[PDB]
Amino acid sequence: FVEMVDNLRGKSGQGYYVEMTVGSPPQTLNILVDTGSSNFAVGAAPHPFLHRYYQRQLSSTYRDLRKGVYVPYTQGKWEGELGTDLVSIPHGPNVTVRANIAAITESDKFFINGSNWEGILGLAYAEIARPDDSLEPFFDSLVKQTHVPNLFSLQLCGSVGGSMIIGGIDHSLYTGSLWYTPIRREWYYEVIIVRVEINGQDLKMDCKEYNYDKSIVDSGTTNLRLPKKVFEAAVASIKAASSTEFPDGFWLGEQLVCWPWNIFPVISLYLMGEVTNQSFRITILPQQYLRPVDCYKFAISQSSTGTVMGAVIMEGFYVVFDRARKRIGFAVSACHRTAAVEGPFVTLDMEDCGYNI
Ligand SMILES: CCc1cc(CCN)ccc1O
Repeated sequence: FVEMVDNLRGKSGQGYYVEMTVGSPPQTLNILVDTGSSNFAVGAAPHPFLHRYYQRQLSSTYRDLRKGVYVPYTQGKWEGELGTDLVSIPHGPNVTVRANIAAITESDKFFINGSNWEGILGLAYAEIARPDDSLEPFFDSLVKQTHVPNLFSLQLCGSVGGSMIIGGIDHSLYTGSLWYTPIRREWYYEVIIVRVEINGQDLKMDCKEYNYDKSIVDSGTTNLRLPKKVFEAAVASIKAASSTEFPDGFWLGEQLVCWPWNIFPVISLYLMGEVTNQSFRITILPQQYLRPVDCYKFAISQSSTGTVMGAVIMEGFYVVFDRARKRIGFAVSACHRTAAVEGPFVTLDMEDCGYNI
């Protein structure tokens, strides 16, 4: 998979993107890699913020689906026209597939001024695809139409660079062993967190709440995001671990702080393992949750949507999205006190940590 190593670029806080080609002849576009959504959507109009965009008129292979799509966010939104066309990944596998495409014609606060990407590759499952689950996501089309195996992996190295290995795993990208957590349900990449430690001390919370709503692995989000009750407990504990030196706003992400690592505790997430009563842990260094903007932003934040293991978390690990076996694997990244994946551990009643509809 040497063709696929170092195929991700980006800028700090602005996500990771892969080069893709759409239509015939091939239109080259940079596309944000997002494991937290399921739509393939590209700018299709000369928005001022964009370097290039999908020009459908230039494509003989384009087919209109005569239906619109509206994806609102808290921040803003995007809106487009659904169609299908030929898609390739230059630094990916030598195949071409007919995928669904959402041609973005109106957006608000979606594109970033100064970024170098023009679309989003939603890598999650049909269940959360818009308008509904019959809009087959990109990766599904890829698996269905080629011999490419049903899995991919990401190494995000924190401007930024990384690797998306489509159809497999490259062992030169991690050290130690891969450890696997089950995908709880195929919609987002939903996993179950069963224990949290700060430095070495348990938060002693009912584990149901580490997953309140849900917990997900999402390369489109920057921060480590935690449910409100959890974040509260987590911050109070990181405070106590480093009360050697800060304003209340710094923790809420309302202001930066400037200057020194060792006063800051490591963070451990134990994740449900493959075997009954067995877990494993991932450990993140404060080099991950204190992001340079020497002024740092606190890259942990509260959430109303559950835990989000964003790029902050993923940047220390090689993460295997093993769709075929409904699991996600973690190993120490070859590009990351040192970040760690260890096991096995004994954890009882792990199923109770899942929150139910
Ligand atoms: C990097 C910031 C960013 C992230 C996402 C992913 C959200 N599912 C979408 C648009 C955007 O500008």
